[PDB]
Amino acid sequence: LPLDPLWEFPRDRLVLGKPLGEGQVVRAEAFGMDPARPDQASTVAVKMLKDNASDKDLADLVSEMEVMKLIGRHKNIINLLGVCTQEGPLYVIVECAAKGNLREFLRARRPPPDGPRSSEGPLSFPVLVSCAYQVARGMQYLESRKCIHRDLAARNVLVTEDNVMKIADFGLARGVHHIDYYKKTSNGRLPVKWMAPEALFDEVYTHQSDVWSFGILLWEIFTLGGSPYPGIPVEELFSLLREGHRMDRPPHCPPELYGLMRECWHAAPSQRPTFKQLVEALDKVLLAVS
Ligand SMILES: *C(=O)c1nc(NC(=O)Nc2cc(O[C@H](C)c3c(Cl)cncc3Cl)c(C#N)cn2)c(OCCN2CCOCC2)cc1CN1CCN(C)CC1=O
Repeated sequence: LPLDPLWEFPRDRLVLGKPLGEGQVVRAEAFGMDPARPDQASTVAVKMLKDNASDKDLADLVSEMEVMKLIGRHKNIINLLGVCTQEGPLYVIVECAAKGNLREFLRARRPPPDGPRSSEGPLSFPVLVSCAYQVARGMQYLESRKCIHRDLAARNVLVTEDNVMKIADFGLARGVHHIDYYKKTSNGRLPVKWMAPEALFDEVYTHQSDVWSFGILLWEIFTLGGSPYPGIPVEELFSLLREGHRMDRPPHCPPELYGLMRECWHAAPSQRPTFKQLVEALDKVLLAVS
């Protein structure tokens, strides 16, 4: 690979730490990511190939690198910090999100008797709305750069130490012509439950397909990390989607938010809100509840 001086970062300024998940992602310390503070430490996440990697895996990581170079920076996405391409393995260095993904963030903070605050869990309605608003802003940014995520879900939204939402894994080759719809992950996720019907049935992806997935994500937020289509296996999901099935309104979810969910799941993609409209609708709610 050729040297791109805009992005190249010396690999000896990285100290790799414990893995985060699986290419594979490992936490690391970086020294001098800001060239004005060359000895300053920061914590970053490093994407790299697995040991068993094929040349297709390498081309996929290179392609994700190139996408991330072109996407530019935004507060509500995981941003590219640097790359290591010379004289060693390929590393793509990105922001680290210290609280992990939004699904695990919410599930760990579900509401609960000593003291005056015993009924009070960590999550409040305005902060849930803010999480949704920040994801919509991130997606509005990605859309403006012509990026379709294709698997927007709470597990692909990461949370920083300051509760900033950052969309992750938006630049990936997703193998859309060879999806195993019955695939269950090691944590029990069925990713087909986030796919818009035009994507699932017709292999068509647009920004409006991401809007459908955003509606599923909204339902995940207001169930505090619930799994969508409760109890419905994939075979039944296909039949229910052909019949126009939609999820019920979650408990303790105001009708403004369930209304937004149902708009995101309108059958016609043109009848779903845009991300610009979702940003505006969620900002109105967020401002009203301060
Ligand atoms: C660095 O800020 C950091 N990060 C995490 N967690 C984390 O997930 N960071 C992360 C992951 C990531 O992509 C991976 C593949 C991923 C994962 Cl692991 C899970 N779901 C989706 C995805 Cl897409 C990217 C990218 N791109 C960026 N950042 C972290 O953790 C700690 C353990 N924990 C926390 C959340 O609940 C469950 C697990 C820790 C850190 C840095 N810190 C902070 C605290 N100190 C004490 C230790 C530490 O290493």
